[PDB]
Amino acid sequence: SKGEELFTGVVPILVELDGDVNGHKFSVRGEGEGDATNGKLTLKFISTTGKLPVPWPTLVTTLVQSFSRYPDHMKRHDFFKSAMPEGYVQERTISFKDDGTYKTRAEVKFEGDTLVNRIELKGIDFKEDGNILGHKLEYNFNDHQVYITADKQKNGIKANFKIRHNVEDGSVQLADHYQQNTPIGDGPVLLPDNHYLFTTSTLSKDPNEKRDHMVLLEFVTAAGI
Repeated sequence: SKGEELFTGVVPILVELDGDVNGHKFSVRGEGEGDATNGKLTLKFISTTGKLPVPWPTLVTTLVQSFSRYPDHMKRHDFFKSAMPEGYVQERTISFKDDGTYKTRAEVKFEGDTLVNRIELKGIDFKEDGNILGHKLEYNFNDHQVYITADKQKNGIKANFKIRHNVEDGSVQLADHYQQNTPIGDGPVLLPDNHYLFTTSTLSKDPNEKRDHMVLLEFVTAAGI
């Protein structure tokens, strides 16, 4: 496709998240860049509202699969780039086992030269001293592969996958993800055969940054079944 051409080199990224979890209002702003040729993303995220009311790792999947590296032989299966520049809506439900649920809706699209991911998140039925609102989760991330399938009736894709978060306990906190993506424009998009995205994420901190923040480096590739 022709949306593929927009990801040729290094593309600046802006992420904006407005969140509300059990009534805690918070906002995240992220800036960085993506290099889809090599499936590399680098971003620094800031909590602009003060200390984050949920653990950073629970937000990683919400905070741009258009930067996945699709091998040459799977280009026909890259829905995410094919929807650009007009973009796509990405919606999820994230169910934290024995705790609350995030519902998210995001628009991913070009604004000028910048790939923007603008997100709204609402969390309900969290335990005020559970693993999430009680900040019991380690600052790290366990990636898991994502099985992408076509949803031809919505002209888009869907996926469902589980993420495991480490608890400072040593226990594990499951986050069950359900995902739907739908194009924003009317043009044609690529509906893919079933395939996976594999991700390697690294969370770090900036020693000079005093705001609550997350530095994130990710490498992502597509792989056929």
